[PDB]
Amino acid sequence: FQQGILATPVPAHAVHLFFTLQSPEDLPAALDRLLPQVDGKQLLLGIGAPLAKALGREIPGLRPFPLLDAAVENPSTQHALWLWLRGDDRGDLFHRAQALIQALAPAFVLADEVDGFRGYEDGTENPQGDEAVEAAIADDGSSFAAFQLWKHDLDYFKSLPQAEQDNIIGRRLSDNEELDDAPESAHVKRTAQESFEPEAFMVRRSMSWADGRGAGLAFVALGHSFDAFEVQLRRMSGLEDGIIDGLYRFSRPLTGGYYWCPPMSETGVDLSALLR
Amino acid sequence: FQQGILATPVPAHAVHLFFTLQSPEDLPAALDRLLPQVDGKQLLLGIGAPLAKALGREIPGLRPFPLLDAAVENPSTQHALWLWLRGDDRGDLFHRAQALIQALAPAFVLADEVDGFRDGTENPQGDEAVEAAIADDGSSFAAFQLWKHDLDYFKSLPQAEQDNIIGRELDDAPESAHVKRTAQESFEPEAFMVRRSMSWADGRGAGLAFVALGHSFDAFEVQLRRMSGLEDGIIDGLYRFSRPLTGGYYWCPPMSETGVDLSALLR
Ligand code: HEM
Ligand code: HEM
Ligand SMILES: [Cl-]
Ligand SMILES: [Cl-]
Ligand SMILES: [Cl-]
Ligand SMILES: [Cl-]
Repeated sequence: FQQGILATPVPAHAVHLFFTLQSPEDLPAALDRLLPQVDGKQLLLGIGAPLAKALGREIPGLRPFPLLDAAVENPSTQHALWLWLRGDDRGDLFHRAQALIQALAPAFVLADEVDGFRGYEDGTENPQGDEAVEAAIADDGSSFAAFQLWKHDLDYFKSLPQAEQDNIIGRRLSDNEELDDAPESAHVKRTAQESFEPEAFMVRRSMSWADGRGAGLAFVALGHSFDAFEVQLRRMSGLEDGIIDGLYRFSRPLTGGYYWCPPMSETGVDLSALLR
Repeated sequence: FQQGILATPVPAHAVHLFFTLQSPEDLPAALDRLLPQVDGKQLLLGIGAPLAKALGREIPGLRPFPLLDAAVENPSTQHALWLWLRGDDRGDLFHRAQALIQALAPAFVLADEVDGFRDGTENPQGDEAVEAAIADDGSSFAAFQLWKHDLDYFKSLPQAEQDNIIGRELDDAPESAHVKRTAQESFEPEAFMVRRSMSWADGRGAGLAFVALGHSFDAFEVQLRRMSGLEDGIIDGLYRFSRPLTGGYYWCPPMSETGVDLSALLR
């Protein structure tokens, strides 16, 4: 598998690029320039349902980000291709991004970009070691990543008394202690990975972001399938018991996408499932 | 029905506001501040599926913007409430917009805003426009898409390729031509709709704010599915230089003698 999915420590910066396929005839030259550069460590690759649909190929486990008909909003903004750049120098990532964007034209056009950088403790409780591989990597070495750009209203959240803030997350801000008497709407009670009848463990690799769209969390959930993320999101959205996650009171996702992260061979990224 | 849906000529400016429901507990007071101001002419109202879901009510004909699993991208960014301001003075519309945004606060947060400014020979007119866009109860069902075009790429193609993408009329144009994909008479239940689109330009780019109003969503949806290649594998040429950034379905409620009629939703 692409080692960057689980490899730690996470670099301080990331650039997420999302592309729309606008000229399918030019796709081979774009892939010829892109794929030798995908090492699964500083450059990771994800494939969206539209690209598989455009090639008449059905990738097992790959589907668009779903449509949840709920009382909260989880938009589906599925794109064809996802590039995940990782590094410690922000300026170097931007120049690498620009070269990759131009390398993918005219086949692809840039549809979205998120610049991630590394007040609760998001991303703990992630599976570790062999359990992280089991949770995030399918048998063939593929992974299935859900991406949501969440926008926060910290003015409203920090205006609440600390007791209500902790009731929304489900843990104390002072020492990150779990609250057993927290309401069922508390976030960690909605996403309790052990609380789903088929356990819903996933590996989260989120980053902070801030641009003209606001500020918040670039949420990334990697699993051996999309099922873990989707059952969790459906419960958060009130589709299981009518109880909505408290997160939606001060935060909302602006984007939503499903991407198949192909396996690595010993010599590079393996797209044989998609290409002949 | 809300008369602004069909009244023509279209004023030079429109402000589309879209809201997300973040505090349902504050919804009754927010609606009490909004509804007396909705006249269906200079301020029109649309209701999204999330708002009905939050109230536990099923509005007949109302559903979220669909998820099209196609080789082109039509995102679903469904919001709870849509305000459609119409007028000739841009500054007056923005001043009204701010007042409405603040009136809906606590309950709603602003999720999206589109500043619209102004062939249509096949758009329904007169009684045919009423028939196409207005349901029996006076409701309408509006599909909204914020399309972003790359006219630099479109005008770089030879003029013949430009004309084959739109279809103009060109009888020998390929089936992928836009006017051949959207021929309202070419759908087995004819797919006539009333279009009320406007141009836009902001930090997201520039293009067309597409608005399709029908007595149900069926006309828009079968057309979009054909445009996306889901009907016969042939994709509309529009997608070669343009793509929608947003997507939403909204139920435009009827008007009573005294104002907008939300009894189906609030009872
Ligand atoms: C604005 C977006 C989000 C923020 C700020 C956020 C923040 C947090 C925080 C503070 C915790 C508690 C500490 C931890 O275990 O990480 C947590 C836990 C968790 N979150 Fe989120 N989260 C967000 C969205 C999501 C979403 C959309 C999912 C969907 C699957 C998710 C899944 C989880 C899981 C699985 C846990 C661990 C639960 C367990 O203990 O088993 N998070 N998150
Ligand atoms: C970037 C977005 C769009 C642009 C720039 C655009 C432009 C055009 C143009 C140039 C025409 C030919 C002249 C005319 O009859 O109006 C046309 C026709 C038409 N388009 Fe679009 N269009 C867009 C999106 C859509 C969408 C999304 C739909 C339906 C879901 C649609 C439905 C129609 C219909 C019904 C006609 C009537 C003429 C015919 O089909 O023969 N348009 N449009
Ligand atoms: Cl290819
Ligand atoms: Cl091996
Ligand atoms: Cl574009
Ligand atoms: Cl064709």
